[PDB]
Amino acid sequence: GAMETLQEGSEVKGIVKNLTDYGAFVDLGGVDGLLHITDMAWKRVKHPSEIVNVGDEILVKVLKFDRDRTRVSLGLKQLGEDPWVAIAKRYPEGHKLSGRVTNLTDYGCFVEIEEGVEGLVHVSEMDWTNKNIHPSKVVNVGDEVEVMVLEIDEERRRISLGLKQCKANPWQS
Repeated sequence: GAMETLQEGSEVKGIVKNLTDYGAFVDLGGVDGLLHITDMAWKRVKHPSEIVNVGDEILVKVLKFDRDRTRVSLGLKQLGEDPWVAIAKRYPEGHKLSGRVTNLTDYGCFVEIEEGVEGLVHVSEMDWTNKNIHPSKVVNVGDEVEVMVLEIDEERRRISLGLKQCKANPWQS
């Protein structure tokens, strides 16, 4: 059960016998496969020990291969379906969703939609008064709020939301 008959996209279990700061190494039973840290999950994994430890037998998917057959690339997120690929069918543009500001910038506010999904609201569509108003005047990190889908880039892995879509119209009293 190794490079012997394995081919990209195949699913095989291996033993994580080594953990580096850029990835890890799995034993396919006579050959080591490099699992890049960024392939341990859909999120931003910082260390492989977070997801898997030495001497553990997990089910990885072959992503790539070395020059001819020798070494291989493994993954630990392709074993499931990424939430962003279906994000378009879950909640496309126009859908109302409740997020929470996790980060604040000078050009907008970042809002986490869910575990692994984080969108961004531009200063232009977060208030009605200005276009470049500081997002701190509108919201703060930790404030749970509602937003509407404006643009999702599943490829660039970045999401766009609108806050004003959940705000009150000034021409009403």
